[PDB]
Amino acid sequence: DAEFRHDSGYEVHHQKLVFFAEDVGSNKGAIIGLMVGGVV
Amino acid sequence: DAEFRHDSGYEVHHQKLVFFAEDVGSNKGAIIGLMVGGVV
Amino acid sequence: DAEFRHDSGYEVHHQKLVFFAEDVGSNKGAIIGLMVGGVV
Amino acid sequence: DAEFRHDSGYEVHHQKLVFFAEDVGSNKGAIIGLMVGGVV
Amino acid sequence: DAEFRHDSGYEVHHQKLVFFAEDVGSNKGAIIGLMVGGVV
Amino acid sequence: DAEFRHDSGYEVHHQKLVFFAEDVGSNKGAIIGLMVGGVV
Amino acid sequence: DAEFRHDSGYEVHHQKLVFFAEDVGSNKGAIIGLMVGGVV
Amino acid sequence: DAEFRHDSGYEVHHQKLVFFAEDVGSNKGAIIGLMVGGVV
Amino acid sequence: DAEFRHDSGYEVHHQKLVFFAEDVGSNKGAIIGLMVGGVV
Amino acid sequence: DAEFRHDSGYEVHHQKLVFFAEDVGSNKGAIIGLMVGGVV
Amino acid sequence: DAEFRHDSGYEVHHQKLVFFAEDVGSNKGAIIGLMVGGVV
Amino acid sequence: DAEFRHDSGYEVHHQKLVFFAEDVGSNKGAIIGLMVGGVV
Repeated sequence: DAEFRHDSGYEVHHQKLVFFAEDVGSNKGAIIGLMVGGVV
Repeated sequence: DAEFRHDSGYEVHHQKLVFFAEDVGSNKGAIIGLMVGGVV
Repeated sequence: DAEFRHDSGYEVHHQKLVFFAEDVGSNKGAIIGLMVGGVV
Repeated sequence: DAEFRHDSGYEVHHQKLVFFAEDVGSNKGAIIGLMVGGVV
Repeated sequence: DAEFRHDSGYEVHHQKLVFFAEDVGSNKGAIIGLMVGGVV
Repeated sequence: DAEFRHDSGYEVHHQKLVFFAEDVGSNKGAIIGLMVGGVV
Repeated sequence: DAEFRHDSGYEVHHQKLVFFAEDVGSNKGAIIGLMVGGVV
Repeated sequence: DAEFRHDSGYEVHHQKLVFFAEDVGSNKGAIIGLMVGGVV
Repeated sequence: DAEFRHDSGYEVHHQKLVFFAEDVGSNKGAIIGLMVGGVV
Repeated sequence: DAEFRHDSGYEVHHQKLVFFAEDVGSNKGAIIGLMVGGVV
Repeated sequence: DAEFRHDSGYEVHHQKLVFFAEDVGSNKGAIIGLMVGGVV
Repeated sequence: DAEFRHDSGYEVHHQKLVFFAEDVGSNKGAIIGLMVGGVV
């Protein structure tokens, strides 16, 4: 879920950088050992 | 869940940088060992 | 959950930097060993 | 949960910096060993 | 939970800096060993 | 839980700085070893 | 680079857990923009 | 590079778990833009 | 770089847990923008 | 760089726990914008 | 850089806990904006 | 940089706890904006 925009007019550089990001690692869930339980 | 915008008009540099981010590590869940319990 | 905006008009530099962020580490959950308990 | 805005008109520098952030470390949960207890 | 705004008109510098933040360390929870107790 | 605003009109400097923050260290919870007790 | 051993003789439980690990996140390198420099 | 061993004799449980691991994320290298530099 | 050993003889429990770890987050390197400099 | 050992003879419990660790957060490097400087 | 040892003979409990650790937060480096300077 | 040892012979308890640690927060470096200066 994301929307990215790059818009420019008159831009002068030698060295310009732009960077976006959200996530690089896990988010949920690795293991379960159980006998009773409701979960999502 | 994110919305990013870069908009510019008259910009002059030698070296310009822009950077966004939210997350790099885990968020939830690594392990469970249980006998009784309701969870999410 | 985030909304980021960069908007500019007349900007002059040699060296300009902008940076945003929220999170880099864990948020919840590493382990449980239990016999009785309701949890979320 | 966050909303960030950068808006400018007439800005002159050699060196300008802007930085935001909320979190870099954990927030909750590392371990539990128990026999009886309700938790969240 | 946060809302950040940077808005400016006529600004002149050589060196200008702005910085916000809330948190860098833990907030809650490292360990428990118990026999009886209700917790959150 | 926070709301930050930076708004300016006619500002002239060589060197201007602004900084906000709330927290850098822990807030609660490191360990418990108990036999009987209700807690939060 | 690792060596793990689990060796046991007479062991009695209902619930026994063992866990090892080293790394879950990055170690090095995300980006570079440069004009002059020796690096590794 | 790893060596793992599980060896057991007389073991009694209802629920026993064993887990090893080293790595789940990147280790090196994402991008470079340069004009001069020795690297590895 | 690690060496882990679990060795036991006569052990009696209901609930026994063992856990090791070194690292979960980054170690080095996120970005550079430079004009002159030797680095590692 | 680490060496961990668990060795035991005659041990009796209901609930025994052991835990080691070194690191969970970053160690070095987030960003640089410079014009002249030697670094490591 | 660490060496951990747990060795025991005749040990009797209901509830025994052992815990080691060194670090959970950052160690060095968040940002730099400079024009001249040697650094490490 | 650390060396930890736990060694015991004849030990009797109901509830015994041992805990070591060095660091939980930052050590160095958050930001710099400068025009001239040698640093480490």
